[PDB]
Amino acid sequence: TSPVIGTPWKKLNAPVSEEALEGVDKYWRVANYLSIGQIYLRSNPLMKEPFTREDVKHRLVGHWGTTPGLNFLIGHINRFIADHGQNTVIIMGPGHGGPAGTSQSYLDGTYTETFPKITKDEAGLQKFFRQFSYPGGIPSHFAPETPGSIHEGGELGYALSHAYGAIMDNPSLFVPAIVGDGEAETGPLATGWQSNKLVNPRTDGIVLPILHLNGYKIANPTILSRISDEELHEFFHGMGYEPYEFVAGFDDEDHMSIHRRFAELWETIWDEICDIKATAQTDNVHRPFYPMLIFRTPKGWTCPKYIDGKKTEGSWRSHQVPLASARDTEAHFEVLKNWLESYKPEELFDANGAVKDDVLAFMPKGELRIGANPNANGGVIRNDLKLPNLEDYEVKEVAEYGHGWGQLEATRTLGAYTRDIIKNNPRDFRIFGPDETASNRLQASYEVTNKQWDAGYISDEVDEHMHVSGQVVEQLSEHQMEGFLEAYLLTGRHGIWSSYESFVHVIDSMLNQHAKWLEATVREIPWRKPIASMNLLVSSHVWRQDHNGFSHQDPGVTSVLLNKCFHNDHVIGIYFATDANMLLAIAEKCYKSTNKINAIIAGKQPAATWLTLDEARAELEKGAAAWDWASTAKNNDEAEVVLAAAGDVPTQEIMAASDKLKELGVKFKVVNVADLLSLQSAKENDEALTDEEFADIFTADKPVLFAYHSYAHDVRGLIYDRPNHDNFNVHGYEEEGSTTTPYDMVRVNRIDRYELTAEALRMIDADKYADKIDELEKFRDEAFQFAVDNGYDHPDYTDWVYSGVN
Amino acid sequence: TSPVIGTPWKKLNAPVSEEALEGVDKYWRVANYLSIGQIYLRSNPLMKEPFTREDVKHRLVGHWGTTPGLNFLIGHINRFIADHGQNTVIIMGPGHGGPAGTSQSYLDGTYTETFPKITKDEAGLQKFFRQFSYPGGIPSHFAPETPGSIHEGGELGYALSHAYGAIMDNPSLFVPAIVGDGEAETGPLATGWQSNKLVNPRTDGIVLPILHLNGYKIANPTILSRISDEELHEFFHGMGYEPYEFVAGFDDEDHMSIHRRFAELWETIWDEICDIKATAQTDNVHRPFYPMLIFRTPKGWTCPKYIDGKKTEGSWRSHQVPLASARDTEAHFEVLKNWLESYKPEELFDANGAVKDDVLAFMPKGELRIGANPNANGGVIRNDLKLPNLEDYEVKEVAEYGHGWGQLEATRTLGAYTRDIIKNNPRDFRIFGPDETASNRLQASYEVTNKQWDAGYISDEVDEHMHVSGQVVEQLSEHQMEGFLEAYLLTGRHGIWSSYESFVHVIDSMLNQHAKWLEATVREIPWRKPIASMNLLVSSHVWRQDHNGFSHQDPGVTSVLLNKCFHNDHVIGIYFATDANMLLAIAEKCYKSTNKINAIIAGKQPAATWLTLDEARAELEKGAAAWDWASTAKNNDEAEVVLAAAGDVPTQEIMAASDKLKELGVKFKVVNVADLLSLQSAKENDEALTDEEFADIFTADKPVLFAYHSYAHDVRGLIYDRPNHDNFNVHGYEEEGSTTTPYDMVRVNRIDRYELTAEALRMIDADKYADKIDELEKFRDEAFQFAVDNGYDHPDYTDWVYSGVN
Ligand SMILES: Cc1ncc(C[n+]2csc(CCOP(=O)(O)OP(=O)(O)O)c2C)c(N)n1
Ligand SMILES: Cc1ncc(C[n+]2csc(CCOP(=O)(O)OP(=O)(O)O)c2C)c(N)n1
Ligand SMILES: [Mg+2]
Ligand SMILES: [Mg+2]
Repeated sequence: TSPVIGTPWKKLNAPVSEEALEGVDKYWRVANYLSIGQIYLRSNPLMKEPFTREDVKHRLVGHWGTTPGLNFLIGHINRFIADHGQNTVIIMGPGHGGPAGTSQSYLDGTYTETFPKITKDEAGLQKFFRQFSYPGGIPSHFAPETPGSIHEGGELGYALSHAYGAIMDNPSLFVPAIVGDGEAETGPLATGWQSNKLVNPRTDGIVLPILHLNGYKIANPTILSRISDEELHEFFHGMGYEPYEFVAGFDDEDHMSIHRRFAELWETIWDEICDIKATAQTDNVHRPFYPMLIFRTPKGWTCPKYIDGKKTEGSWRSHQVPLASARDTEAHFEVLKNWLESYKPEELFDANGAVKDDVLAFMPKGELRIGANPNANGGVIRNDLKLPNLEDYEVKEVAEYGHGWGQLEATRTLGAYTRDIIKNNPRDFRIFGPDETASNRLQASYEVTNKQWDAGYISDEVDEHMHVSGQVVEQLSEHQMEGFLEAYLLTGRHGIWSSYESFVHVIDSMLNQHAKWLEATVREIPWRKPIASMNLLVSSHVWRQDHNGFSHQDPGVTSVLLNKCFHNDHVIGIYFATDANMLLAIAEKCYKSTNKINAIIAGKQPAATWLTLDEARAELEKGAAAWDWASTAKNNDEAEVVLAAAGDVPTQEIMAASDKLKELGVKFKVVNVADLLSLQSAKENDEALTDEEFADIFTADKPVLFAYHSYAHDVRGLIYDRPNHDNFNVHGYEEEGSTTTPYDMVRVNRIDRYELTAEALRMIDADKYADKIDELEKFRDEAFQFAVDNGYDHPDYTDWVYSGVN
Repeated sequence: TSPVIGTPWKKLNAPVSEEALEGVDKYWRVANYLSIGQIYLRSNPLMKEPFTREDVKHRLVGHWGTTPGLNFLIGHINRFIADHGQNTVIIMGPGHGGPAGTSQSYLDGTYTETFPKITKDEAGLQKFFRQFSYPGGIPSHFAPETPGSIHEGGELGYALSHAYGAIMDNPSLFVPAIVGDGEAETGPLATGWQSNKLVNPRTDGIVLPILHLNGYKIANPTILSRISDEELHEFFHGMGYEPYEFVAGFDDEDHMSIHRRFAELWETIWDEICDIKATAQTDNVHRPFYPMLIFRTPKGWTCPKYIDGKKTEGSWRSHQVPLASARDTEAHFEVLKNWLESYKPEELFDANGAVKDDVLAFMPKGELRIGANPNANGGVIRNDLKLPNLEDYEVKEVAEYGHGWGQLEATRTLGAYTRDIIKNNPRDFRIFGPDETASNRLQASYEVTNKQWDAGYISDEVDEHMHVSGQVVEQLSEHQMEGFLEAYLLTGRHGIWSSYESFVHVIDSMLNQHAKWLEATVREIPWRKPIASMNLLVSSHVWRQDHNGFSHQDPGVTSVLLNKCFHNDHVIGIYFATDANMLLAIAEKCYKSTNKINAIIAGKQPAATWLTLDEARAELEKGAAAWDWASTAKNNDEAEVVLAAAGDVPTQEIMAASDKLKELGVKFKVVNVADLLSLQSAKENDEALTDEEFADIFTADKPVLFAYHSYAHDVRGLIYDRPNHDNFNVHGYEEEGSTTTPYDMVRVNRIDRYELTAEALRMIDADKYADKIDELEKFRDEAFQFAVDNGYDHPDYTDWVYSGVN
């Protein structure tokens, strides 16, 4: 449960004191000085004479175009938090403005507790300057290593979705989301603007989107800054926002006047926020107009105006680093020296190098600090879910009528399980889906909650199961759901989100970024506590896209996911749900897990059920297991072939092929691989099953016929080192598909039961079984011709049921 | 060069005749009848008695929620084209409305020329009805098999970028881009709205975005339809559009009145289009307000109102298929029969089943038809580029001073080459880049063209190289560039686009879709002529992300790309530019190629040059080649190890390791793999090099040490079948990185020269070379400590130059 901190939504009811604004100005100066020292300095932080080119870093790496504006905003936000005691977490959308965040963490004090070696004196200042973007130091971007960070910012376009996710079910949290004007050009952010139609002011917090309209991208102006101001205000007001505009730094106005003006504007916007919050207590049915700030400043606002006769301040030339070589020429070093002295550090630092007390006297303290805020470190907030007992949802007909019984839809069991999880954990668990929950048969959750929808309502005939507050969020944008869920987990909550398989690639970048957030966390960041796992239910897979066809059949998500399994981080888990019971075991494991990305591939089509819950759990605790009941060989030596499968449709095809093989006297073994990553090399992955266990499951001499869900490429690239890998004959998706009957789909990919039977015969004796192979190959064509002639699959294919059903 | 067709931008200067609107109404009726027959009917197309449940398809597959609105729009657009003779290509954003497009193709006649077996009579009508979404038929979506299609519509959010790309450098082309309201929620489309700031009305065509605001997604209402109309108009006017609104079908108004009203509204919008075009001839500096149409209609507009007491028309329940089982119950069959008879097909079809002449008397003819428009079939327009002679750009210092000379930046040579290509081919070649052309060192193109930018201008100090018309387009959105380039190629033009490596994943979906467009084209669509290849210059790769760090280091693009190499389609090419000359050869091959996706991975960092242009061409014509000069073994038998590399940084590390090995007397071979797909299995890929050639390059017994750019997983999954695959020891990216010196980057991934030397020693004799291995492993740590202490890489690492430089 998200905690309430301080006194949320209080109006100041007084003008901002002059001492507070003096503190803000001194903070801005000292923060800019630290941001410059990090990029350029390495030694002699206080410029004690002699200050020479020796003290400049050899390789100048970093960004400065956005840093001073971020320092300005952060200083004013710090004054605001100190005055009001608001629960605040800052989303820094331009993550390349890393020095701003690191400077804030150093100034508020949190960086010293987090890293004790960086003291608050001259030596600590020297280390702090040196370590930025340094070999063995800290990253340039606003990184997980930085206290008070929940958004990396490497990628662009996910600041707004992250802010809105952070405020969901968090009524007392205020999130100022700083957005780069160039970042606003990205596709994800343009639809993230429209995310105020899915949050309720009473049940959720408040997001204040601060558009950092500095004018330029890297070597390019931004579209937003160059269109007319009337167009900008009209555009923002068309998306349910009330635009306020602040303009500074474009003339010779004194800095203290700028601080006064921003104080007044900020207090006005805060008054509208408090009015919205107070209104939401009584009326929360009709959507308000959330204010948003348009912050127009020159890029690299405080840097020297001209360098080599080139306009630097207020241009794109200041994005990465002005003074690209301040160590190679004397004129550049003099420019840098004057730039550093312009902030007058002699009055900002005491004799010992500590920032003077009166500079930070206005700073917030305790839990209120951005660095120490719990919503930044979502691990400490996180509490484990209350999970319903699993046997309540087990499919018991398997244990009575035998394996392979029925035509159940696999995902409905997960739907019921998640419904009861929501029932036990309201306001703490949430389901996302890009318009596809009902298609993924997860609608069982609607019995205990509603779809959160804050746009207009028209009629009851079409608005079933929607409400202003709910635990289900839908919007046709995978970026929205991914960002929402990542932010939701990063703040300490839990959730799951489901999608079509081919469309998960839309968020291939996003997943990667989260993986990078986890890999960085597990390796070198002990103080960042574990967060809940990100659960992605991939459904409506390639093998059953009847209505859509070729455009919707892309199983390549696994190929992307495997790229992130290195160095025993275990941040990735890929699970294949053979049936409903296997799905239950997988989901239970995933919901108990932490610091992982769990992709559960389950089909929504009517499929048989093979395992009991105990059997499924036993298979899952190893990752792959031999089905003793399905096999005909009592020992490894007897088997003439091993049929291994991963995925529901491949499992069905393998079992159907096994039935035909059993009529021919073939001794074969049957293996099901629930978890893909268990097949990884033992010495590479300690959690992966050992080579001895692998050899026990797959005998060395016996050929192995593997039927796989995704492309065979990723499996073959995974088992290269394993014993008997050369005998594996993997059959996977082969980029063949259309709108056609289910038998045709598996036929054109050579994964059907008849082709699998012919393959298993060929690994034994093509010469002995030549006639049978000819008959099977003829029958494939005859069955396809039957589907063409009569419009549906063959009675042989459709009516087939396993011989073990009682 | 894009041709001029008909009489572009003519005002009608007369009211629409009543006979034309009668024709439009009859067209709408017959098109809806055909769309229903495709989804439901299997036989007896004209409902000749007896009409029973036998004639209904067993498996009802398709979409109807968007079909009638598309039929309405297409009928009115057809009347418009017939009246004005405009050059028009329709982008159908809701691609799931396939029956609309197929019905249009059948009605205008083009489908009969394209597929002669589908005659225009009762038997042809029966075949046309049966083949939709059928085994051995045609896909459900608006597919490449459908004449007059350039956008699949499978994925959502790329209609606007495709339209804007289609109109670039096409002054006479008018593109009505139909956009689904649910599709407008997607991230790519929200930023595609802002694409009118990058097109010039004089030099480009006109896009008319038709927002198909039918209200609902699948089982969910849309955000756009539920916000207030004032908000909608304000939002669209804030993005430089003039919104016109049409509302129909929500009451009992007669259909003919709806047709009259839409005729008047369409003519008004066309008058504003013609005014904009006429103005652009004299003044094209200031941006106009392009009109856009908001088309509010009930979803599944003409279907029965209620089915099972559930609101079907005007709801989300009609998205895929109303009457989900019209074959299983008599009441459902009666509902379907009445639905079919409501269109009165008895007067729309003659005795022989041909659509009556007076129904299509208003139709356009010849090249003007949407099916027969050349801009739909971009292959016939396409003409080969005028390529400058290659030796003009060869780096000649290699042939004089020896291999490995210099510190040139690889991509600058490509910059000069593309500059001269633009010079020879203006208005036909175009460069795209998500704000990264100057970072990718492609700015040499600015000497002959400008960045196209139609937003406001402020000053010359910051607006260098921008102009209202240019051959370079920049906007911080990879979706924009990918869609622009795909549409540009699909209409017959050529282009290239460059990007950071980690961010190509942002368009992982888009690439896949284009691959699907190509694979479908090469296999079964002969009448679709080849289009220009899509060239993606991947630069600023993982090994040299000094400023950004861990967030920007993701080489997984190759893993996605390999998933699309099946069945000898050869739609994918991955090339690794070792140096400038190799890059020139690669680019020449790519620019001459057709129907491919070519990913050229070249580094922007200062790197040595190894090959002459003839040598690079010789290596490229095989894909992998043995460097005879670098090797020490004259024959395959002598070598104790083979050092193979793919990529510039891996090549540098391999050569540096070879220099250290040569001092120890080791006989080794050196191999460079320019093209990855040449390593694919010979029997799988006919273009891939044979197993005999592979064995010649890599001897069977000798161990092979492979240094790879991307993850080792994809390489190992590619060479499973090849001889001596078990001896390969691939070293690739291992998810280790930060902001640090270049030596550290390759050190933490165990791909540096010292680790490679130790590895190559270990494949020979760990026991003999134990002391040398210990010394190398100590030296790695000492060199990293030097970088930590002094801030830059070791003099041993930095100052090293190949021993073959004269
Ligand atoms: C999708 C994407 N494309 C490109 C980049 C490379 N990049 C890093 S920072 C940056 C510029 C950011 O522009 P803007 O939003 O204007 O930021 P600011 O001016 O505040 O630095 C770019 C393009 C990226 N991070 N993400
Ligand atoms: C990114 C993405 N997510 C999901 C889908 C699945 N899908 C196919 S059609 C469709 C509904 C389209 O909605 P809308 O734009 O309102 O279309 P219309 O009402 O005209 O059918 C969806 C969600 C998709 N094609 N692309
Ligand atoms: Mg900016
Ligand atoms: Mg719609």
